[PDB]
Amino acid sequence: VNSFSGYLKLTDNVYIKNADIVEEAKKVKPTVVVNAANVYLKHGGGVAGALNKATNNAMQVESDDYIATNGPLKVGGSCVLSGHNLAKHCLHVVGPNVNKGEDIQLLKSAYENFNQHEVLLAPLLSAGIFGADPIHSLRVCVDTVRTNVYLAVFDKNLYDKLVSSFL
Ligand SMILES: C[C@H]1CC[C@@](O)(CNc2ncnc3[nH]ccc23)CC1
Ligand SMILES: [Cl-]
Repeated sequence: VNSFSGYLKLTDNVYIKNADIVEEAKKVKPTVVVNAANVYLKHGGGVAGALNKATNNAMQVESDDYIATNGPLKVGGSCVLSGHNLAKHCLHVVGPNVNKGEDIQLLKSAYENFNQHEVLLAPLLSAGIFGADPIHSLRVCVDTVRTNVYLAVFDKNLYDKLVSSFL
């Protein structure tokens, strides 16, 4: 039993809710919140820009130190950093950004990072400003993640279409 509330159950291990991931994070304070990161951990917009704003830019400060030490992530890769005031940890995961021409096949590799964590709050990877079809992203999520994932979809209109079209 966990403290995630109001989710629709999609499969044995995947749950979905129309919600702002920022507001969800502050309520549950989960062990792991997933960020829709880029390889540079530049959290300017989308989910990343919103999460970073909620940390008063502390996420960006920590991220810049991480990159200065380690260099960029791989597309499809991830790193674990602090969750600041939102969660214990933030798993920064890089899905492909279609608006950069990046290979959508790497979306499965991106979701594989979730399997290293028993429970996660997460957005749909490569959705929103990353330009991929959120319906496809949901399919890859369900077919790749085996741990317990609670998916927050900000767009109420998008949430309804994802539910109604789910196979
Ligand atoms: C274009 C849509 C793509 C899918 C989204 O779910 C991604 N953005 C977010 N998702 C969840 N909490 C959030 N809080 C702030 C942003 C945000 C909603 C927008
Ligand atoms: Cl977005």
